[PDB]
Amino acid sequence: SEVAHRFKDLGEENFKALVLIAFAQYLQQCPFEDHVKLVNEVTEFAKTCVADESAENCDKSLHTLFGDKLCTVATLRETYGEMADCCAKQEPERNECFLQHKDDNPNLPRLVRPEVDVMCTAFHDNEETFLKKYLYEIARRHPYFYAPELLFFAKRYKAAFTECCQAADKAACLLPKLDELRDEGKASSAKQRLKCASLQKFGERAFKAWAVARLSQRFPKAEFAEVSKLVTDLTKVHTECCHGDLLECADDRADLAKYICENQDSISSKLKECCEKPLLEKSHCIAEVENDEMPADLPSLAADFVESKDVCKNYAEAKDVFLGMFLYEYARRHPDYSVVLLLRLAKTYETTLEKCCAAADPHECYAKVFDEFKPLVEEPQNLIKQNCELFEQLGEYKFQNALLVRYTKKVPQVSTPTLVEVSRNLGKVGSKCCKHPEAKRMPCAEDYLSVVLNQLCVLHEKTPVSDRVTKCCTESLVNRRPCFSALEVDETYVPKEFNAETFTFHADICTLSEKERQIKKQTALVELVKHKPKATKEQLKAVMDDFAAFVEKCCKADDKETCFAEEGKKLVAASQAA
Repeated sequence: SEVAHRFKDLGEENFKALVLIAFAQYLQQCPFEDHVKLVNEVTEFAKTCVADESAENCDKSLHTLFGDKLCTVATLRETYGEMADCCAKQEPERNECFLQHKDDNPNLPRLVRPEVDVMCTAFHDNEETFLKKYLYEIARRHPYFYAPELLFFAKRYKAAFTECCQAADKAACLLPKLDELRDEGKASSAKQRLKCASLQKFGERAFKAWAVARLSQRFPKAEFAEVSKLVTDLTKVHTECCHGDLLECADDRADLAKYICENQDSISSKLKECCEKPLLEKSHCIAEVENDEMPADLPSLAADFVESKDVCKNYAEAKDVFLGMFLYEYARRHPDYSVVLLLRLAKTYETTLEKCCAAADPHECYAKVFDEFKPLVEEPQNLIKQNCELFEQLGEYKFQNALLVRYTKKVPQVSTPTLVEVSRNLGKVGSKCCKHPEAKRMPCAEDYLSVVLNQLCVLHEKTPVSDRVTKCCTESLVNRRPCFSALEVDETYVPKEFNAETFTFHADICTLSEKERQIKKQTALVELVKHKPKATKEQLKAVMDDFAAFVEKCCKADDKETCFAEEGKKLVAASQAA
């Protein structure tokens, strides 16, 4: 009985919660009330199996058990159209179908929060319903959210209400908290989506190369054999979470945090503090801990990789143990390199041995490898330096606007909502990393730039619209940033004159947050470019500044919705002239 094992291993709470999460990630347009019943049924069942492994269907696989329950409510397509054919197939084809249908941008009501009183009352009335509704809303909206991490966020989301609702000034204790969570929740999600996309589009070898590089940078004192073992379990952990196997994903992540801690001294010295912490805090911690100190006396790489006369022999025997070895050794000595740079170096190195290990004499052509690593190394450093300086000058908001323009000219076919969401996120690179010494910059930035660009890749894949996007996205994971950076203004672009209907800001824009208000402005700016790309100098930066005044002004003219509309009527003409 697999459901019995898992239910035992995890405990009625986390079992029950990850079930809710798996269904919500599968049937996103499905009502909370419907999911609660299905989890209750799946649970009452699990229990019969814990009491008797030989009972009715206790020998069944989780996916089988799970889809029959989902299918009791999916084959009513007047509610969920497409999700009805998956229930016509059977395992393992049905799950494969379900996964294939996860939506990255569901067409769901923007979730808004009630006043603090509203929320704190509800919370006290029934914190379980209150907390179930949270897992659910976050789950259906982020279909690839690392299940285990979601249980952590839920722990913290609970302690905010428990604590802040007692407080004297609740609204003040609480508000900043929901904001940190909401923000770091999105970040976790973006990062997990990149791991799944590695696996699913590019393959397990791809993910492995990244985990090897990554961990090696984090545990430079660990041995290759050690690091390899961790990479093997890490991978398994994500495969499961990325394929819908969340109860098992969690169960194995729990075991890996344990192994890690148990072999603490052979892995890293910064771990001790994590290993004291409760289960969910320990795994999050370990997952995000800083890099250990590098070994005092480590040799020169060149000696075993490009000096030893047995490089080709050693390469050929087992190429994949050797190649990961190089990456390990190279990674651990350079925590100053973005992980995507490191992988670009291995890849070079590899194709370099393909060509040299067959030529007359190997020693003379690969003798130059680190020469070829050079330009690969400067380009990123020179881009971050260039994008960082601009940031200090413009400031976040205008740094994004500059990037909005830059990417909007690049990939003009892309949806505006998308160009806005991705560019705002790209613009947030300046604030996370420029505030680091020239050393820490590359890994913070480049890698971060990779988690965002994948966000674009997935959002555009849904409704493919621009070849170049698909090109840069599909061609190679490791080269996505360079691909997009090397792209230039699309001269193939066919503009859409000017819509009267979409440059009309309304008075209700004065009741929205200053964030949303910036999104309305930026949306229009994207639309400006989608009309006049040809000649867009500083003049654009100017045309935008009017609307800022236009909103600020008309938001306070004590008008009858007049000046807001009517100024727009005259100003839309002005902008057209530009």
